[PDB]
Amino acid sequence: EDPEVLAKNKGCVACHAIDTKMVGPAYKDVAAKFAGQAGAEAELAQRIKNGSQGVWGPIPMPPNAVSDDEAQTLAKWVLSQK
Ligand code: HEC
Repeated sequence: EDPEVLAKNKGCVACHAIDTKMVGPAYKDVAAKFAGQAGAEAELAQRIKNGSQGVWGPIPMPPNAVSDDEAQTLAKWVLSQK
C-alpha cells in the first residue's frame, strides 16, 4: 500500500527513520548516497528483502519478511526521499 504503512507494518520503523539516524541509516541519507547510481532500486529492493551487512557499517540488517513487490515499493520510496 502506502510505503509508510509498509514501513510501520513490516517493522522498518524500529530501526530506521526518514530524517534521523537510528540503527540503520536515515532514508534521506540512503537516497542521497545512491542518487546517480544505476540499478539502485533493484539492489536496494534485494537488500531490504534479504538483509545486508557492511554496506553502511558492521551492524547487519537482518532479512525482512517482505515480498518482491513490497521490497520494490519500499526501495522506490526510500530513493525518493529528497
Ligand atoms: C534493525 C534490525 C533493522 C530493521 C528492522 C530494518 N533495517 Fe534496514 N538496515 C538496518 C541496518 C543496520 C542497515 C545497514 C546495513 C549495512 O549493510 O550496513 C540497514 C540498511 C538499509 C538500507 C540501505 C541498504 C543496505 O545497507 O542494505 C535500506 C534502504 C533499508 N535498510 C531499508 C529498510 C526497510 C524498508 C526495512 C523494513 C522492511 C528495514 N530496512 C528494516 C537495520 C534494520
